[PDB]
Amino acid sequence: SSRKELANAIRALSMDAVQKAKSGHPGAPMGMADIAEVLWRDFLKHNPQNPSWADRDRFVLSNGHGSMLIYSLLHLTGYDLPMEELKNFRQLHSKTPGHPEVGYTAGVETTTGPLGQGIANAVGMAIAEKTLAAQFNRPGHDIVDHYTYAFMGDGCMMEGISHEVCSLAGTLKLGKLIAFYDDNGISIDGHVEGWFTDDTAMRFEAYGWHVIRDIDGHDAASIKRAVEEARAVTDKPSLLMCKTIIGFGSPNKAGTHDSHGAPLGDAEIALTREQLGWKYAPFEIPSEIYAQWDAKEAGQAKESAWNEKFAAYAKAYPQEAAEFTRRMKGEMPSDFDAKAKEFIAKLQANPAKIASRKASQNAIEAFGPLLPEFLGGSADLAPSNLTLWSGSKAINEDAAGNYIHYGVREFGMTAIANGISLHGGFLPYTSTFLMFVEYARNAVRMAALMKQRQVMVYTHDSIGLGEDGPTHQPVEQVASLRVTPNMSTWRPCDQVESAVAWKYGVERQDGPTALILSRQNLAQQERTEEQLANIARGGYVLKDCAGQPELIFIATGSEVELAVAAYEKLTAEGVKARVVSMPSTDAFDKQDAAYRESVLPKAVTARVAVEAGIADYWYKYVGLNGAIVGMTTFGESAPAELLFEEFGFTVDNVVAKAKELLHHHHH
Amino acid sequence: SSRKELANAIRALSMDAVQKAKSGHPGAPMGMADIAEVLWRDFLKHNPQNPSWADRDRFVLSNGHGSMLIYSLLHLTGYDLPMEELKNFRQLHSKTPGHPEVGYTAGVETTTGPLGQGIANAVGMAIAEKTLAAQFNRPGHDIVDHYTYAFMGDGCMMEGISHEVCSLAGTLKLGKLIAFYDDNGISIDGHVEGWFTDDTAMRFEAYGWHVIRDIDGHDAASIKRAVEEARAVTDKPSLLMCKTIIGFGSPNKAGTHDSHGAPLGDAEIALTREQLGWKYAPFEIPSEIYAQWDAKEAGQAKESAWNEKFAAYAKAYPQEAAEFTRRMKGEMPSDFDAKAKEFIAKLQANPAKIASRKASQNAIEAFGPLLPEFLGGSADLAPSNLTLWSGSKAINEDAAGNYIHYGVREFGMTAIANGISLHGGFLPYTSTFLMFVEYARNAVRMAALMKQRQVMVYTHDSIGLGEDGPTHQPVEQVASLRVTPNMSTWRPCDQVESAVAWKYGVERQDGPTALILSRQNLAQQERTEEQLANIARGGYVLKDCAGQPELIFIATGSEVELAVAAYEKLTAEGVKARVVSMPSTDAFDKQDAAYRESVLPKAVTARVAVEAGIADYWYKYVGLNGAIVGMTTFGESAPAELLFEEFGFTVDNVVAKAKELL
Ligand SMILES: Cc1ncc(C[n+]2c([C@](O)(CO)[C@@H](O)[C@H](O)COP(=O)(O)O)sc(CCOP(=O)(O)OP(=O)(O)O)c2C)c(N)n1
Ligand SMILES: Cc1ncc(C[n+]2c([C@](O)(CO)[C@@H](O)[C@H](O)COP(=O)(O)O)sc(CCOP(=O)(O)OP(=O)(O)O)c2C)c(N)n1
Ligand SMILES: [Ca+2]
Ligand SMILES: [Ca+2]
Repeated sequence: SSRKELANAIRALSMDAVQKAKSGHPGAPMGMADIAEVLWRDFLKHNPQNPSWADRDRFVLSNGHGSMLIYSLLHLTGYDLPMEELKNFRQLHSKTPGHPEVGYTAGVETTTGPLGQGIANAVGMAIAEKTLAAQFNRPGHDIVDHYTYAFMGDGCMMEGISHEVCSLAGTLKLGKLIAFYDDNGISIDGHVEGWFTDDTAMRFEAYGWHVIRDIDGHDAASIKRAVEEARAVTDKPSLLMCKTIIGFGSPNKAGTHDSHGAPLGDAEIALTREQLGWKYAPFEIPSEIYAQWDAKEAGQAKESAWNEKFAAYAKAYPQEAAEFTRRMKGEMPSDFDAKAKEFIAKLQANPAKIASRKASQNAIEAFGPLLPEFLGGSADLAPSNLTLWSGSKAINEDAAGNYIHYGVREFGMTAIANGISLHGGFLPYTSTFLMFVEYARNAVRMAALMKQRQVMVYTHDSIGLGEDGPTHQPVEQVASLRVTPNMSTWRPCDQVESAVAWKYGVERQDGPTALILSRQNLAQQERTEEQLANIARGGYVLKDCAGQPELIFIATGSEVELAVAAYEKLTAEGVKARVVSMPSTDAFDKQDAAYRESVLPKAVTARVAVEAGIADYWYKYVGLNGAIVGMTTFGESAPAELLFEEFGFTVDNVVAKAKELLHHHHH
Repeated sequence: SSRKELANAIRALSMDAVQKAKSGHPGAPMGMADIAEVLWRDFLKHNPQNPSWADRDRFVLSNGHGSMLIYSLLHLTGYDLPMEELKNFRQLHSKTPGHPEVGYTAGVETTTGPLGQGIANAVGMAIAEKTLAAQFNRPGHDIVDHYTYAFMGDGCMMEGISHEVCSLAGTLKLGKLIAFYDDNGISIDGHVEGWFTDDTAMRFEAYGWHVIRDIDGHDAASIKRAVEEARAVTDKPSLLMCKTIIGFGSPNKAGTHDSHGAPLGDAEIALTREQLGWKYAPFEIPSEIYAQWDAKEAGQAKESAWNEKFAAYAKAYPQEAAEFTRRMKGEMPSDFDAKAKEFIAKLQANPAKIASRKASQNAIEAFGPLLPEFLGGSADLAPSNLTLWSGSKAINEDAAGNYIHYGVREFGMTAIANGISLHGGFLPYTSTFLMFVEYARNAVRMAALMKQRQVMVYTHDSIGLGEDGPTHQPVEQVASLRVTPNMSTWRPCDQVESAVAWKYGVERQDGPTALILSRQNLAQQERTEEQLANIARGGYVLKDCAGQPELIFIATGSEVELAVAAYEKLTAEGVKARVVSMPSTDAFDKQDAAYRESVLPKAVTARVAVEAGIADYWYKYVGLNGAIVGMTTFGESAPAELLFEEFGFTVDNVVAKAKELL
């Protein structure tokens, strides 16, 4: 078959699958089919029979609405994605969801759909390869050596996140990153000139990319020459400007916004078959075409060669090889649990009243020698977030390092870290002030959706930060994280809860963990062995009374100290009170019914929540017959101690609100 | 005095105020003082006696941590910002908060601090000036003619939002936008070359900006020449690459990250006074320096000249002049309330089962002829969000238009719209799929913080959107909006609630309004006159029983129909059931307690919330002894009908959960 005929197989499967689903996006798959045929058949290093091969090239579809493009490629090249699944495109529980999802489907590297985040993930995968190669490669043993290829469109280019990640990719001279721009002149509103007029080549040159202009995206020879040129440039990431026609093949819809996002229709599909010379019925592919598309034999051979290379590496570097295998699997060091518990116990036995941002740094310092897989960073706030430990080494200084200066790029940072976690070999941590999680919000959600391990270090968590004022002072951000499916959120009250939360985060294999950390010093609380162990259960009894409590305080983070003081005052006056520390609502909710009842007994309705965050959240635990000492407004610019006074975070006010509540209950 | 001495007054006030507060950022004010002296003294058209003058130039400090720069400028030029306020920098309830805040302080145009958003706001202000000029100017009567000036640093440049808004500014040929880049080579982590290496000038030329390279930011002559050149280029926004030294004047801290964000210290301040040759004590400014800085006389002359121009315009164009005054004040047409109510009443009398995204478009169509101040748009989703009406005219085609194609730029769109609202003259609406509010989240927050009127049209609100799947299907986004201070959030259940929500949004004078709208068709509910009037109260009794209810359903948006169906089944069994429609929790919460008690009586604890969004929100209204039929997970890719079934949005499940409570 000709290269065009082979590319047309993608066009047919894509338009036909969209038609059967009566839903989906045929335009981009039809526009990019020739580029995909060249990349996948001539260049991509992969094994369909082992999608987890450590040294495979990584491909990312950033314009993820063109999902049938990747499903066609995976099916045709011999991945475990049967034709029946393509016939079930966009149907419940199929392996072919409307936008591609990692874990759902053999060979899908990341979940896309939100424009711009795919290219960010690809930048992270390229950083991971570069860093892992520098750490593990040895003379005569280059066990890490693979490319990262990304497809992206106008939407990804317009999004601000593309600026963040492609700027940083230039700085880091990511020579194994090669991106293909689907330059088709069309977006949803129509011809892009009305809203998008960048000289995109000049923009990427400004970032230090190697740009290849004016590629005929429908000419295999032109595409191939461009890819070869990009592969020859080892010191810059490359952008291939591929001029394509959206919906290529459709006489009446090619080059129009109509082809972007809806079924072509049966009449137009018939006309498209005629234009393309594609004779086969929907979901029919002849054996001859499979023979040319299949990658099982080449894939086997390439992986077998790599396995032999790895075996030789293991002979010469046994400890390094064991570390490589452990880290690629995401497994923890065998002695980590014991060593982390020893650290936690030491902290409980040796009180220190320090900011939880500092307690976080101390945990990084303690874990750093144990977790060489750390690849950590901050969005230009290293001296504020406290993300550097004594063994930190920035990768812009030494490629074998373990730290990334992300610059003022919160969204880019977080989506890059998603790419790092997806790659394998590393445990990423990222950091900014909690407020600026709002800049990165959808990337945080994507880590949770993709079930990725990433520790998110969010400092300066409340009005406790003081003078910087209401644009910086979080109020409603923690509640936003708490209600995010599969997110874990910890607001530790002292250095001990901080270390427990850090341990929980690094050991959490199936989702991310956000640490909500203070600028200001936090009092250490006293704990029995049982209470110490109970921190990890998310919510636990910290102070108690004999018999049923009349009153339960529920507090988090910096406000536990305040709740304990109120508990002491009320106790001295003969009130039967309890304090529950709730460092993680999500972990508490995951405990069984009996444990939750032991902490928040259903009989006790006089419940007082205390937290310098939005009050409305706390109805979940206090119900309609309690009280909340929280925030209901934005903050103010002033010294923190005056803000806590102003907003009612005082012993006198907490005691007054508790007594007021009890008075209401009694009458 | 020399220009350097005049600029040094800013340096002294800034380092001294930071020192007294033991908090703040002296570096950028000291680095930018010479640029500020040239811009403010030689070019800026403003009146300190009236910071609200309609035709003033707008200045924006995008690198807002350098707040003492703007406070120094406002004080020195004669705004109502006394020295005592500068001595109360960063102190409770002062007019000098740590980052500048619009409303707090005479002359502050916007609230900055979140990097990148200032330049976005400035792009919005320049769009507003260009559009207002095209709408209102007439031959011989150019009543709108002013510049938008912005200062910005490396942080703003690194942020993605700068790419979004500066790209669009190039497309729109904003020739009266002039930005100054504080090119000082330093950020918090240290020397920027480790993380920021863009050829920024080349980048901005790629956007179609006019770029002036290699300006000596400490030389008045160099700066002045560059501003003149930028003002001569009328068809492109301009970027001035100003090479500066952060903390300029400090022998030991200039050019270091140390000067960025902390007091210099007493010893270093003494050395700085020596290096600068500044002989005045903290908070001492001599009369000669005030005399050269003060702008009261020139400002009043310029505004008076403009007032005379406006009076002549009003004689020639009385209807247009009245519209200008109304729109600049943000006032609504006197008959808008009556006309909108007439539209709402018509919808209730003429039922239609349509998507609330379509009901939204219909409200835009109804209101369009009444609100010429609309400046609306969508982030590349016009045919999906349904933001065009018959009178929409895109400003890239017709400068006097009322519609913006924002491109795939949610964050930039929203912060641009903040600039549009801050400018005066317009009522902006913006739009994208609800999920992608997450891309714009901090700009949404900033609209609320700044008390700005903007209608945010968020369609495709739930699993009801169907096949696009969990990356697109909102679950927890509405809950996040609901707990945002000063945000109004409406999730209408039909075309009637949709029009009421739109009316509420445009009539807000002090904050934004998010509309939570469906992809799929929603059934219209029957309403009495009292129920119809009570939609605007945010929560109301839609279906009832005789006497005290035994069971109350609380539902929103697309789930009201489901709750009504459950109510009908239980009513037939003889349960005293009620359905409450809760289109807006914030509007409900603001009602008097007697009204709230009439809808959700305190004695009735058997409450079932029904909404295709995160369950945890609803404890606010159901407490610990109710039930919630909600989402607790991400969505899935499948047809909407099958998703609603899969996730428990069925009559059987709603009835079963209700029967558990009873
Ligand atoms: C961050 C972000 N913003 C907007 C979108 C929306 N959007 C996207 C989608 O959501 C697909 O992913 C929509 O096509 C929805 O499926 C439409 O839903 P219905 O109207 O059928 O209900 S795609 C997109 C335009 C992308 O333009 P491109 O130039 O990137 O792509 P192409 O040349 O058209 O291949 C835009 C603007 C997104 N996916 N991500
Ligand atoms: C969207 C966003 N991200 C990060 C920041 C943090 N940030 C900022 C601030 O927040 C000031 O606004 C911090 O200086 C905090 O005051 C520090 O708090 P503490 O450590 O004293 O507790 S400024 C900034 C770096 C800006 O670099 P630039 O090059 O823009 O500014 P300059 O040359 O240093 O004038 C960076 C990175 C921000 N303001 N906005
Ligand atoms: Ca396109
Ligand atoms: Ca700087």
